Amino acid sequence: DYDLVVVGGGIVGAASAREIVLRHPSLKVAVLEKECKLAKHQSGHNSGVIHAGIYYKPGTLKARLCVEGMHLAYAYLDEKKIPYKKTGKLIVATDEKEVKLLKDLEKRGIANNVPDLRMIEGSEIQEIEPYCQGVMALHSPHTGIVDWGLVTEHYGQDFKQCGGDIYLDFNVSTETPVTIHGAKPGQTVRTKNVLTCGGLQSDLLAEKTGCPRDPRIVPFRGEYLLLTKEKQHMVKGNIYPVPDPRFPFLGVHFTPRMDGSIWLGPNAVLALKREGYTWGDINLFELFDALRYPGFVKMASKYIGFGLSEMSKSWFINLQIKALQKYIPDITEYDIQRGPAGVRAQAMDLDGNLVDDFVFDRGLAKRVLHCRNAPSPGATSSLAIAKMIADKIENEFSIG
Amino acid sequence: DYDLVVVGGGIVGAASAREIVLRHPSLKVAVLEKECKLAKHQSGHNSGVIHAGIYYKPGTLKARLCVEGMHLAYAYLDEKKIPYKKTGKLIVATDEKEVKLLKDLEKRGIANNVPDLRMIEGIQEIEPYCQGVMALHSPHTGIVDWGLVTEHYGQDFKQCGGDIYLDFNVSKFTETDYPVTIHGAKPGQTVRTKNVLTCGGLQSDLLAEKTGCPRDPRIVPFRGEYLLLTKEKQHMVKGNIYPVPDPRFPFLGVHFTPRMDGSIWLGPNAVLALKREGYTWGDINLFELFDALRYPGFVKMASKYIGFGLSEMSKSWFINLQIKALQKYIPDITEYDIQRGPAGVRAQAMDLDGNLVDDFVFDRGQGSGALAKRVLHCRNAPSPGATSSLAIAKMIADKIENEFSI
Amino acid sequence: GDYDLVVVGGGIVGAASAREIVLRHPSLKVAVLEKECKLAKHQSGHNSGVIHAGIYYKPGTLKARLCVEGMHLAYAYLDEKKIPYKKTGKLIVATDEKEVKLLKDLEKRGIANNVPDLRMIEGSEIQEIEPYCQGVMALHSPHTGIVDWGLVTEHYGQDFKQCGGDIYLDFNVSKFTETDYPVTIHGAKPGQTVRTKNVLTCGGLQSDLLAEKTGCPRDPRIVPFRGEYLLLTKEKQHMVKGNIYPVPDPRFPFLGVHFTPRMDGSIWLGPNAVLALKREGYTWGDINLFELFDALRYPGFVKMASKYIGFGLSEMSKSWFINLQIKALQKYIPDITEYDIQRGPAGVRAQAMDLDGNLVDDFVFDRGQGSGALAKRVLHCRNAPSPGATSSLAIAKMIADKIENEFSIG
Amino acid sequence: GDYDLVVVGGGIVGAASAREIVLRHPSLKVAVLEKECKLAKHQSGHNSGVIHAGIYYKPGTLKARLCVEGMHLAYAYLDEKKIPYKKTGKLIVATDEKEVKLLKDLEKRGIANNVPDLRMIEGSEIQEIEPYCQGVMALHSPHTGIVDWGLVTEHYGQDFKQCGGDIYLDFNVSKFTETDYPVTIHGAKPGQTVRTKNVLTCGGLQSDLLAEKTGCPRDPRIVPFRGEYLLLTKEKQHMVKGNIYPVPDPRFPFLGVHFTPRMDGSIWLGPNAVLALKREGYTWGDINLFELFDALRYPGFVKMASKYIGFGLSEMSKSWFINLQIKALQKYIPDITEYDIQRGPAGVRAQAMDLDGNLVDDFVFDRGQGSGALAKRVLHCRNAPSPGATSSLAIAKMIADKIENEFSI
Ligand SMILES: Cc1cc2nc3c(=O)[nH]c(=O)nc-3n(C[C@H](O)[C@H](O)[C@H](O)COP(=O)(O)OP(=O)(O)OC[C@H]3O[C@@H](n4cnc5c(N)ncnc54)[C@H](O)[C@@H]3O)c2cc1C
Ligand SMILES: Cc1cc2nc3c(=O)[nH]c(=O)nc-3n(C[C@H](O)[C@H](O)[C@H](O)COP(=O)(O)OP(=O)(O)OC[C@H]3O[C@@H](n4cnc5c(N)ncnc54)[C@H](O)[C@@H]3O)c2cc1C
Ligand SMILES: Cc1cc2nc3c(=O)[nH]c(=O)nc-3n(C[C@H](O)[C@H](O)[C@H](O)COP(=O)(O)OP(=O)(O)OC[C@H]3O[C@@H](n4cnc5c(N)ncnc54)[C@H](O)[C@@H]3O)c2cc1C
Ligand SMILES: Cc1cc2nc3c(=O)[nH]c(=O)nc-3n(C[C@H](O)[C@H](O)[C@H](O)COP(=O)(O)OP(=O)(O)OC[C@H]3O[C@@H](n4cnc5c(N)ncnc54)[C@H](O)[C@@H]3O)c2cc1C
Ligand SMILES: CCCCCCCCCCCCO[C@@H]1O[C@H](CO)[C@@H](O[C@H]2O[C@H](CO)[C@@H](O)[C@H](O)[C@H]2O)[C@H](O)[C@H]1O
Ligand SMILES: CCCCCCCCCCCCO[C@@H]1O[C@H](CO)[C@@H](O[C@H]2O[C@H](CO)[C@@H](O)[C@H](O)[C@H]2O)[C@H](O)[C@H]1O
Ligand SMILES: CCCCCCCCCCCCO[C@@H]1O[C@H](CO)[C@@H](O[C@H]2O[C@H](CO)[C@@H](O)[C@H](O)[C@H]2O)[C@H](O)[C@H]1O
Ligand SMILES: CCCCCCCCCCCCO[C@@H]1O[C@H](CO)[C@@H](O[C@H]2O[C@H](CO)[C@@H](O)[C@H](O)[C@H]2O)[C@H](O)[C@H]1O
Ligand SMILES: O=C(O)CCC(=O)C(=O)O
Ligand SMILES: O=C(O)CCC(=O)C(=O)O
Ligand SMILES: O=C(O)CCC(=O)C(=O)O
Ligand SMILES: O=C(O)CCC(=O)C(=O)O
Repeated sequence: DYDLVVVGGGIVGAASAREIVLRHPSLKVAVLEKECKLAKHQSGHNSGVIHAGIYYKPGTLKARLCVEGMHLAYAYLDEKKIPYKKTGKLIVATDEKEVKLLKDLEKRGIANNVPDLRMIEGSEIQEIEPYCQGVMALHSPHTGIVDWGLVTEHYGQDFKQCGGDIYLDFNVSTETPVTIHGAKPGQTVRTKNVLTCGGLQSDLLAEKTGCPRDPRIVPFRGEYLLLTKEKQHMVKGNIYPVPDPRFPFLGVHFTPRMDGSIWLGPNAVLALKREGYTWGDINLFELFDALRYPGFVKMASKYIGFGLSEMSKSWFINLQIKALQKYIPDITEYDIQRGPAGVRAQAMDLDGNLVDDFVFDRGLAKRVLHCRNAPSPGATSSLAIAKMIADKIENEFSIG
Repeated sequence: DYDLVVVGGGIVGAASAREIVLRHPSLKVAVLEKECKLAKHQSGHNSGVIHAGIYYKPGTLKARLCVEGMHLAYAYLDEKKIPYKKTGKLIVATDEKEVKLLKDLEKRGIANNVPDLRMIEGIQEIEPYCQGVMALHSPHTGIVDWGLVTEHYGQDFKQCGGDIYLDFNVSKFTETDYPVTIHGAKPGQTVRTKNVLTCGGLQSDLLAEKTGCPRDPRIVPFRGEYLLLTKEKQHMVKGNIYPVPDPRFPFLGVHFTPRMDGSIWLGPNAVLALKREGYTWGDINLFELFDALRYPGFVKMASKYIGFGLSEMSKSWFINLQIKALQKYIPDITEYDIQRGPAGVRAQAMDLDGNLVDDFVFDRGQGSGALAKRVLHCRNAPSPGATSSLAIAKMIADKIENEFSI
Repeated sequence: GDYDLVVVGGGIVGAASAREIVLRHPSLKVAVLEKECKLAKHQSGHNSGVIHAGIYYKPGTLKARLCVEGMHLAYAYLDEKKIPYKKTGKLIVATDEKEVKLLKDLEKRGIANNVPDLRMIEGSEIQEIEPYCQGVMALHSPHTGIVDWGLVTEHYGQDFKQCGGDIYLDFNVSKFTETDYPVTIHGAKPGQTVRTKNVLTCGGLQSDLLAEKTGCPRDPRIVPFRGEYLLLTKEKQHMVKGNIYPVPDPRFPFLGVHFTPRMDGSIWLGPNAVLALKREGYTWGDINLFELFDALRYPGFVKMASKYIGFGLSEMSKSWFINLQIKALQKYIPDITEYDIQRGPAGVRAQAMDLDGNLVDDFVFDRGQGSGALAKRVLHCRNAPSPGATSSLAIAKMIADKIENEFSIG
Repeated sequence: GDYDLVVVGGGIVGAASAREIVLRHPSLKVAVLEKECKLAKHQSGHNSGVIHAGIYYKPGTLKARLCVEGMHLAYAYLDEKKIPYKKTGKLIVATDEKEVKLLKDLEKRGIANNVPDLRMIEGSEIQEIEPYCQGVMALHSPHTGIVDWGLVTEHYGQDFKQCGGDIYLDFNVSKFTETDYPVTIHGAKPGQTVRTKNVLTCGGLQSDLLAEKTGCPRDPRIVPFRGEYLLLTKEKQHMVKGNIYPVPDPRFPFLGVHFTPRMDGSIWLGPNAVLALKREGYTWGDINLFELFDALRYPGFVKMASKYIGFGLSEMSKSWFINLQIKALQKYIPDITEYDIQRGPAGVRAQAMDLDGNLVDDFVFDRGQGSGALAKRVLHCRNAPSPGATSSLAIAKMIADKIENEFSI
């Protein structure tokens, strides 16, 4: 029926499908998404921050797309007149031990070409955020916030305007040259090749492939806390902490929203379910397969204490606010409301390392391909990652 | 925006909305559904059998709606030309004890006048691969895609001017000629209307508490797992083969029915689900788990029928036990001929005394406010809601006309 | 250097085994190690205390011969040592026609095993023996009785000590090491040491765990089956005069929840067959996670659960809600209710299971592989045929015969 | 009728209290009821075996005065009875500058508590006492010794029996009833009974459960904390000559995992502070649903967990994966790897907790609320100040003073 299929209606699957039709406006392309609308998971439950690229090492690949995709974003945001707001980000350090890591963030940032990286300290901290403390802080006024779920549906609007079709409520679940079946009998779409970009199910899409199970996706939920509208003037822009460089998580941070709300998060607690957006939502066969994975216990043998304290502050938010008072001490417990959350698609190898790079796997064979992982931030680098994915398309599939 | 809104895109929520607009084309009616499509839960995960009424006591409203629903169904299926197959229904009895419970069903079935029962003894001509000692021949029974006819209910509802709101998860009722306002999960998605009706099925109790209705009764999920008979032995079952069920429970037991595509599926069973929408065994929700266990009526029913609940659970853990039970009817089926298939969840209502509620349950908030008196909740409907959909719709329409003055 | 033979186990099996071996060989220096404070602290001290006559067992096997011979040896032992006992009758009652056909099989097995002296009593003559019990047909056995089997174990140790034997209490055997006496036994306490030539273990609930400390395989495995009891209050103690047993399923060694009087006049209801979540799990709450991750990971557990999990869940369900247990007992005594019962103490069965899932009921002797010192000289009795209390003296003669053959004792 | 006063509890506190009450009153028929088979089979028999000098305790308090006097009273008792002991000397190391400020606060407290020959040393002088141990600064208490408190507990019992006292072993107290001897104590066995006039219970892990039998409130409830130890191999035992303690968090009574030699020459690593899912839960898998459901339904449990859940989870994490435990130990002696240790025995702490969630470290005497014979003649010592073993002789004299005023003896 078609010539190319992109399984997954996320910001990665939409930007990759939008990029490949502007390349060649000749192929009949389709997008398969199991939910009603696009950006219903990771790209719909993110912090909304347009990252600049500070934590990443110079000369890396992750820092290449992050600085590029951020520039490609602001270009696409003005092209489509997408509402955005350049708020700026202050990476505040409390102890001197965080300052030593904060200077490593500045040294790694000057080489990634981040616009207007300034290291402030002292009374110059409150001139940008008047309610935040700290000893030293790193300023990046080029960072902004935007509705990434709104940019994702704008990617599909462009994709649909170029002869593309977005098959929604299509939950994939066969050579006829390939035919993709679904949950409803009779729901089948035939095409030449297929590219799968599932979020927390990219590992399960490998089984249809014939790919090896690894790297398995480990769900890490990121809970957000809503600050009451009474005292939201206390947060003007992004207020990030200095995280542990051993983990890709950046820590619970103060970030404004487009509607004026101030969400505090996200955290990094292990989810008992792939799509486990709530604590009580537990799937037995989805964690027994996650805990029997050889790479989990390896990482658990070294980082269990860091995961337990994330869940301890999640069970008792009085401990969470106590840590947040290091930055804004004028925040009480009666000002906090438990809001929604998102779950990360954390890839992991059998050695216990959270996968950092691109992961493309193929078994059906050769005709399929699974972007099982992409460098983060996937939302900021979306258009940049969409190019690198599109350049892996014409090679294996022989396109154009 | 509208004058009446039916919360729930199930088969009884779409049939009630279809009936209320055909009776009153002067009314702007809307339908709010949280899923993407209509009939996504109970109406889309059922055995598909067009029941005729046998297990139901004569003179009961439950027995009257099923005999009225089956004639309205075949008439509606012929009106829209929806594919259906009228298969036989043999209620086979094995032991002599099942016979004493069975000849009650015949006299109970003929009393409600179902055309046309025939007591058989000595079954290889309606079902050659089946066994037993005595059964009932119900040729008027049939299979159907209840999920497909539910979309036809919504198609008729949209043809007459009604709007179907999909991906609309009712989260909050508020006060605003349209006093009540319904809120969705997405910010900004709101609908103002005059009066509200909720047919949330599995969330009928949860939706009722948002208006002011008590926790009584509560919806207790009972999963109905199905086993798919392999393609090499689909010829062993021609029509529906039902067992002789225990009258103390509304469940009809694991039975043999073909689907519209010719596939023979074995089920469903009756097992407590640890989640309202727990279609799989691993998927459990703690707050919904403890909501069912902390209910006063749960421990009361468990104090008298836990052996039967653990009976179905043990047969679900080890399917070889389920095979030994199904071999009483067709002994030519082994563990190598079945596979794990899909399932459905029953929206079983339970009172504070542990009794599974069966009759109609309409409830509204206490007082004379806006959210009260204007929002009526249908917390339960007599089974089978799929077959009796058109008959229940006429019953619900009369309740809406009486409660909301139309 | 200490003893010639050491018996690890203070129960009725190990005590009778040590008593029998010293009576046959007065020159032997034999010792007994018990991990608890006193003899008969577990199975032998938490039982129904009924002296079985040997009805349920098939004719021709050894268990049928051991129970009847052990019962005769018991009454002569109780009369010799002046031990109190009441020869209360046993009445196996059937309530429906299905249990009648199976009770007829119990009559043929009882008359072939020569149990004195059964009679098939009709439903009209049931109250002539039990004026409150109902039923359609029953099987009477007037020569069974009740006795404090825990007290009989103390008498076995008293005879063992009066022949020169030593009983080491509070001695928890933990490891065997090589040393005239090349076997050294170590306790849990530092310095607890006993040198011996040959060891015989009757660990009961830990028979499999003791065997693995020598070189024996994990099979057979000891699966704990707790037997809970109920206390019928005094206000209705007169409704039961003797023993009222139900007609059990022949597929299981469990005899079912029965009415049994005690030596103090009490009436106990039980025991049931509840899977204990602990080797010594006498209560419903005490769980040992490691004893679960090994009892379920055993290849034979799921094989038995695949066929009889509904039977075990039935016993657990009637324990969670005793109103279901009351209705079952009302088939026999229909005028007791939930206000007349109290939860009492329980016992845990040392149920031996093979790799195929079948509950073993024969003699299982095991020793380490090879020709080492820990092997050959340490023989483990993994299982003894039930009832261990009634067949105690009979099993003791056969264990002593096995010890003489295995250890070359003059 | 039988005795004048009985002492429920075979531990070192119950034995020393019964020993003290009969030395001051030789005409008092006193008995001791112990549910186990031997004396000191729980806390008094599964401890670190250290004779504390009195460092971490606040000066001027009762807890600081009992340990200092009890240490001198014990050393005099051991020399009198010729009980073997070794003075190894404690050494508290600070690894970073954050712990050195806490270490100096321990110095000031130790000086005020009159700890003999306490000196503060640092990097150059620590290898002079412990060559294999690293660190920034150290607090050297050379008079801290080790002893077998289980052997000392039995020496208390033989002294209690020399003066006419009776020790009832395998006596599981299960029920108190009314009858010159008005109160009757019931055992777990039938007919196992004893009568007396007054009762003093030192149940340790069952301090509260014994008090509930005579009408006392549920508070304070005993919360079980397991103290796990690790056995260092005999090869590397020469690398630890004396006691090596870390700088503990002053917010908790726990002293942390420490290096400690024993009488037989073994070097044990511990104890830790993991929450036991069973009151007598000496192993990881030993749980009890009844003893746990009531442990969670206690109002103070959620409060204490609401503020210190991470400290307890970190201890459990270092016990689940011992590679994290040896890493924390390599901050002191880095030559010890995972191949040098193996899981050993453990002990359970009878930690008392109030309704607000604070770990009570003071005396808690309780009696029945009514005015009957049970509610006025059974005094329950629901908690004793830490440490119980070192302060054994000092606590016994004040417990004897309490029962002398409570019962007018
Ligand atoms: C908590 C959180 C906060 C974040 N904050 C930021 C931030 O501030 N800035 C930033 O730049 N990035 C941020 N990110 C990163 C960014 O949001 C994600 O990395 C990005 O959305 C990844 O795109 P994706 O399409 O792979 O994920 P997804 O959005 O999950 O896309 C996958 C899609 O595949 C579909 N799918 C899955 N399985 C199937 C199937 N079987 N059949 C059909 N469809 C299927 C799903 O419905 C889904 O829509 C954040 C991520 C998280 C988790
Ligand atoms: C296993 C099984 C087999 C069956 N087999 C048969 C058979 O053979 N024959 C027969 O006649 N009957 C059968 N039935 C009965 C029949 O399927 C049901 O009784 C009937 O579908 C119930 O109608 P309903 O509209 O409540 O269903 P549902 O589809 O469950 O209606 C509930 C609807 O409300 C929606 N909703 C819930 N909460 C909200 C909210 N907050 N906002 C918006 N929408 C919401 C849900 O998404 C759902 O679409 C079977 C039932 C089961 C469980
Ligand atoms: C609930 C129940 C009811 C019963 N009712 C009856 C009845 O009515 N009539 C009848 O005839 N029979 C009855 N029996 C059977 C009888 O009670 C037992 O079969 C018999 O007691 C088994 O003897 P034993 O010594 O092997 O058991 P146990 O007494 O359990 O023997 C094990 C002993 O070894 C010790 N031990 C274990 N490991 C070690 C170690 N490492 N070191 C040292 N010591 C150790 C234990 O402390 C214990 O003392 C009943 C059994 C049960 C469980
Ligand atoms: C791991 C650990 C390490 C320690 N290390 C040290 C150290 O280095 N130095 C130091 O000075 N202190 C130390 N201590 C403290 C000291 O060991 C204890 O505080 C001390 O044993 C308390 O005395 P006790 O009698 O209450 O103890 P316990 O021995 O626990 O006293 C309770 C006694 O009462 C009995 N009992 C309970 N209920 C009943 C009943 N119903 N009927 C009859 N008897 C009953 C018990 O069997 C037990 O014998 C340590 C404690 C622990 C847990
Ligand atoms: C395998 C079983 C589960 C183990 C899982 C391992 C996951 C590891 C998660 C790493 C933690 C998440 O990321 C972690 O976030 C915390 C909390 O914001 C940051 O913490 C930092 O910022 C917070 C503010 O939020 C300050 O209060 C805090 O003092 C400071 O340390 C850490 O610097 C960062 O490392
Ligand atoms: C844990 C708490 C559980 C709460 C308990 C409430 C749930 C109780 C469920 C009982 C109802 C299940 O429904 C029950 O299905 C079984 C199995 O199909 C039927 O059983 C019948 O058919 C089966 C085959 O299908 C035959 O093997 C069987 O001999 C016959 O009785 C029963 O007649 C019916 O009563
Ligand atoms: C590891 C797998 C799970 C455990 C495996 C199964 C172990 C348990 C086997 C069944 C338990 C023992 O089974 C025992 O005998 C039968 C059932 O067989 C019952 O026997 C009797 O029960 C009651 C009387 O008390 C009567 O109403 C009943 O008709 C009759 O059968 C006993 O009450 C029961 O105690
Ligand atoms: C009821 C649920 C709530 C959980 C209950 C809370 C329990 C609190 C337990 C406190 C922790 C135990 O006590 C704690 O031991 C650790 C580890 O030895 C000590 O830690 C110290 O010593 C260790 C090694 O011994 C060093 O590696 C470490 O850097 C240093 O801080 C802490 O200083 C002490 O505070
Ligand atoms: O898990 C993370 O910290 C990465 C998500 C992110 O980019 C953010 O929230 O700012
Ligand atoms: O057994 C039930 O619960 C009713 C479902 C039904 O109607 C059927 O499967 O035929
Ligand atoms: O029923 C059992 O499991 C055997 C126990 C026994 O011998 C009895 O209670 O009589
Ligand atoms: O719990 C503790 O750490 C205190 C017990 C003690 O004195 C020790 O182990 O040194």
